[PDB]
Amino acid sequence: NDVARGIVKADVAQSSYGLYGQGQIVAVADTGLDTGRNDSSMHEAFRGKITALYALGRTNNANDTNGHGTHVAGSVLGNGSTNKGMAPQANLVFQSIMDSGGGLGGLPSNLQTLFSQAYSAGARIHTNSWGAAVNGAYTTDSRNVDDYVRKNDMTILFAAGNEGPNGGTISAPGTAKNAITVGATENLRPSFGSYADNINHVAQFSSRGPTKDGRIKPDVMAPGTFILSARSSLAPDSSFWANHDSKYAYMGGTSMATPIVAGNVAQLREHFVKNRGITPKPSLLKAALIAGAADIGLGYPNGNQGWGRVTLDKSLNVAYVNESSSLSTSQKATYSFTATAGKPLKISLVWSDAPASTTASVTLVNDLDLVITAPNGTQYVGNDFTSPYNDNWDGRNNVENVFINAPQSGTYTIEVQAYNVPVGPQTFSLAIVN
Ligand SMILES: [Ca+2]
Ligand SMILES: [Ca+2]
Ligand SMILES: [Ca+2]
Repeated sequence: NDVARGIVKADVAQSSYGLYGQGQIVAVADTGLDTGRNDSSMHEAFRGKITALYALGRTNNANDTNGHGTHVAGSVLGNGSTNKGMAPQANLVFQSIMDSGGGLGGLPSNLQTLFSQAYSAGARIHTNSWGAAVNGAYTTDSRNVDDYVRKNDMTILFAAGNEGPNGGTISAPGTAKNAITVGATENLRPSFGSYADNINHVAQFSSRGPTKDGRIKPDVMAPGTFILSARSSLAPDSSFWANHDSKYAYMGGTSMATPIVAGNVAQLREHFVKNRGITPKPSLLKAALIAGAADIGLGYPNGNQGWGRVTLDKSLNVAYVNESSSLSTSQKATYSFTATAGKPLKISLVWSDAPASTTASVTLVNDLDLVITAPNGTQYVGNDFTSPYNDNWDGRNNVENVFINAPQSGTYTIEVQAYNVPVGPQTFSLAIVN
């Protein structure tokens, strides 16, 4: 956590912006949380900051004999004396879904019930380091995720899966269009070896896009190898990559990368709410993270890294549109942005799409297109990274990007065009870094 904090610039968000996630509530659905009691017996990283602790997988027992869920929550918001999570003043809703058999039987049949329970407890961010290795398929779970986000103010995050490095290995519900799906890059702890020596390396095991219908997943990356975080007092050494002390230890996976981003979302959401006067929609939080993310060096578009590694301080200050307009087929929204040639210009369009059928060969329902015009007339189409940048249109993703490394100082025109919106109208968010 301490090293990941610096990589994703949560350190700047905390030190220069005051953002520790105070006021925000993150829900974590995972194995269990240390002793499983919300009292003084609880691990120092969470004691006193738990909104609710629910036992779903094993009635009357939310403890963590595995260690996975405790480490994960610790990365989101742990507030121990050491190895803090990214949003150490956020409060925790924890839903224990591990069953007696070691599986995830506490999940309800309808995932919407899971998210609703968390919502009623006050959580507005819901993070899930779990999934099924269905090679990019959009399942019932994926559908329910999408349905829920379109209808409710919940930002939902899912791990990409650990089946890399082959392409098309994204887990469900990580295949959901409306979730923030997170892959793992390496932490920088090179004394531990090749799995933690280059922050611009995708971790070998991180699942890789595209999804089954060709979409870019994961959406973003964060350090996920040799992550030092809260160690459940009931978990054995075998659960860890390495020991540290009796209260913290190392783990590695997309399960570790996802909560780092979840805590960053809590920091980001706090910023909008406290400092920017608005409650940002899940689609804006997602757009802001994408626009601020760093190309780890593979270029775009790319299912190994998605849109890149979270860089939180750039996301904080984006120029935005927060679902303030909705569009029907053939309509368009127009904005203008004065750019500065000194630094790159990144514009990202995200929408919380209507949920797909599990039998559709194409999951996108409503298709919006991003069209950018530079001061001198040059036009760019969302996700077209090959020159000429206006001849390849995107009909698959509900994230579209125009990224210009050496922008012209001057006013850029931004169009959001409704190409085909059968379940309309469709709103959207925009985030602009420059
Ligand atoms: Ca490496
Ligand atoms: Ca499009
Ligand atoms: Ca092109």
